[PDB]
Amino acid sequence: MKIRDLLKARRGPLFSFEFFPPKDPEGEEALFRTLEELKAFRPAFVSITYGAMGSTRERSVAWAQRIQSLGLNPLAHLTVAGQSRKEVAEVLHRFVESGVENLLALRGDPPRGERVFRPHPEGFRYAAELVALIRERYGDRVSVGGAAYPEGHPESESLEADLRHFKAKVEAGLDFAITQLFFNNAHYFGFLERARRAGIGIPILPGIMPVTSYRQLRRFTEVCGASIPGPLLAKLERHQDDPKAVLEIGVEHAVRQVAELLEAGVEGVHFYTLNKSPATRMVLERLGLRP
Amino acid sequence: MKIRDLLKARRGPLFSFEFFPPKDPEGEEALFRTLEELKAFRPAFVSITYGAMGSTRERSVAWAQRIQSLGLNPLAHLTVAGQSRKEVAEVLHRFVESGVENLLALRGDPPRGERVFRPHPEGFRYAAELVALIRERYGDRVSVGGAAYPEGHPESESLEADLRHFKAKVEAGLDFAITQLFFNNAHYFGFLERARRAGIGIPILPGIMPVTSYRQLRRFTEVCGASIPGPLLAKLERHQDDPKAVLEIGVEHAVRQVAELLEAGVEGVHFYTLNKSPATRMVLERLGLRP
Ligand SMILES: Cc1cc2nc3c(=O)[nH]c(=O)nc-3n(C[C@H](O)[C@H](O)[C@H](O)COP(=O)(O)OP(=O)(O)OC[C@H]3O[C@@H](n4cnc5c(N)ncnc54)[C@H](O)[C@@H]3O)c2cc1C
Ligand SMILES: Cc1cc2nc3c(=O)[nH]c(=O)nc-3n(C[C@H](O)[C@H](O)[C@H](O)COP(=O)(O)OP(=O)(O)OC[C@H]3O[C@@H](n4cnc5c(N)ncnc54)[C@H](O)[C@@H]3O)c2cc1C
Ligand SMILES: Nc1nc2c(c(=O)[nH]1)N(C=O)[C@@H](CNc1ccc(C(=O)N[C@@H](CCC(=O)O)C(=O)O)cc1)CN2
Ligand SMILES: Nc1nc2c(c(=O)[nH]1)N(C=O)[C@@H](CNc1ccc(C(=O)N[C@@H](CCC(=O)O)C(=O)O)cc1)CN2
Ligand SMILES: [Cl-]
Ligand SMILES: [Cl-]
Ligand SMILES: [Cl-]
Repeated sequence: MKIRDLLKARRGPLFSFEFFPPKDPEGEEALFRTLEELKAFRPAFVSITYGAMGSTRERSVAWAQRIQSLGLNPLAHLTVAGQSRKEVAEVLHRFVESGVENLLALRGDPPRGERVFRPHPEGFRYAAELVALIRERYGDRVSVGGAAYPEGHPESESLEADLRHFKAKVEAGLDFAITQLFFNNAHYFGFLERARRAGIGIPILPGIMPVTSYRQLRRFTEVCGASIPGPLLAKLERHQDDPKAVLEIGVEHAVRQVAELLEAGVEGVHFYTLNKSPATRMVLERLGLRP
Repeated sequence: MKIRDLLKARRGPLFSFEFFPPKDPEGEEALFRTLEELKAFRPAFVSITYGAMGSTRERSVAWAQRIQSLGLNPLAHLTVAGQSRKEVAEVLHRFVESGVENLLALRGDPPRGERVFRPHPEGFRYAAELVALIRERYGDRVSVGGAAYPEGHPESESLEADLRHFKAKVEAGLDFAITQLFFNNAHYFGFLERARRAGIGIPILPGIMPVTSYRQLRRFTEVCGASIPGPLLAKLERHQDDPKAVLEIGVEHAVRQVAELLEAGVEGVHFYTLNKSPATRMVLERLGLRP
């Protein structure tokens, strides 16, 4: 089913799960066994992150197919970095021809943690251009989401400019958005309020990634642009050499985050799930949301 | 200044304060000494609650004039209960001719000790009818707000019906709304999300009243329609006969609420302040907003 339809129809919050390209063949098989086990949670949709510069272009199409053949609903991530417009359109075509009904249109990061993005010579610069391409070619026959940033893209000059750019991307033809991970719910609620004042009505699903390793904080702050609230940071610093303690801290924090989001009427939660980590399923189990 | 203009031009949250009709002449002078002291805080606007059934209709106009003469910006509350349309229109005209630029258009509750609202036979039935009068008769000469109910008016059939009627009130000509008091921030955030999905973009300011006595809970739940979160209700139940402890519980609860609302970038906070209670001042001190 199209995500826009799942959202309109829901009997309760939609839970979705995003995984990562596996590192080796054993890991790939283990990921697909995990997806099979994940039916226990009745996921609204599942995805695997797309390699930013197109490194996974063939594998990603085959993964979308394999997800569908397990009876799960794939959200196909697609980026524009490192790829020509023709190359992007070819991958898009292969997803849709495969029966994919749901696309997440993304830019991609610049490589190796560089601050400044440079498009491929015959490529796109902005996710909005890929949203518009999808609509030009497929109209409403697919559902299209994009990324939202409650705390702003790191490269944006202000939250106000970042919101204007989000509105422009919505206007290119998004049906929904999924946020960047965050640890401070107030920043998600603040972004929703800015969106409301700007006349944005589409569903905006919070993205949650429980902290599972202390080493993650550098990526979360430097790449993702997420802030770590005082109390959480202090607990992680105090236990930074104890991986078991860190996991429990991250799960407990995410449980409290998700409980408040649900009480605040979110349409769903999108869980960023490291392939070998049980943390996101632990969060749903602790909230009593395992069917 | 018109509240619509203050909101558009704001550089940080607007803080507003609502007091109550004084009970005797010394209480009246004491209230105006409190308002004089409040000037240093630079509130965006201040108000005194309009008495049930028109009981303060002349005093309220004089009080709005006295607020102006202190250099403060009055918000004039005006209800329709227990008064003819012509009477309401007369008080409205007195406010406008006093130089009041800001009106809060309200229905009013049924009279003390009655549970059913019945309009005056030649009066208005809904706040939206007053909003419409103001727009027809004064247009942009005034800025008009209305009440919003994150947890629904008690007498509404459902939250969906409540929101539809809120939307109709907005459409009649609101520039902003101020919420009913609440104790669970998630219900405020949830209301904003429902409003966003219904295409309501006007500023909606949270109303906060710290719990100062156990006896208040009856009014808060039965008349105001607010829910009391379990942990708060537990603490209060245990300390009913310790007023000092109840004040501390209420103040701390309100501090934590407001800290999160401010982190969520609300356009302002509206404090319901009993004239002789230090609770609001204590909240502002604990937040670092007042010395
Ligand atoms: C839910 C989710 C899933 C993701 N999945 C993947 C994935 O599978 N693969 C991957 O590589 N990455 C993925 N990402 C990461 C994403 O690619 C990066 O965060 C990237 O740096 C920005 O992508 P974007 O689509 O948000 O960019 P865009 O929306 O294109 O924005 C890029 C920058 O340009 C600015 N901008 C936009 N419009 C204008 C304008 N009109 N004028 C000026 N500036 C403008 C924006 O504010 C922003 O600073 C994901 C992110 C999220 C939140
Ligand atoms: C910020 C704030 C300040 C206040 N100040 C005062 C004050 O100074 N003095 C005072 O007496 N009271 C005051 N009140 C209280 C208010 O008068 C009561 O809560 C009252 O019961 C409802 O007033 P309202 O304006 O919200 O009613 P309305 O908006 O008129 O709604 C009344 C009921 O009718 C329903 N409804 C609305 N339109 C329609 C329609 N077209 N058809 C059918 N049903 C409809 C609503 O859903 C609701 O159930 C204040 C409340 C707030 C939140
Ligand atoms: N800017 C941006 N935001 C994004 C993404 C991204 O790539 N870039 N993601 C998707 O595109 C998601 C986040 N992706 C993540 C990928 C890895 C780790 C992580 O914990 N990595 C470990 C190292 C793991 C390893 O080497 O095996 C770490 O940083 O310690 C965290 C988040 C959502 N938002
Ligand atoms: N429905 C409704 N909502 C409303 C109002 C109202 O009158 N009715 N208010 C504005 O119109 C504000 C709340 N007004 C309040 C008025 C008094 C007390 C209170 O504490 N009263 C004491 C009695 C004190 C006494 O007898 O002097 C109590 O209930 O214990 C609380 C809130 C905001 N919302
Ligand atoms: Cl964006
Ligand atoms: Cl006139
Ligand atoms: Cl209403």
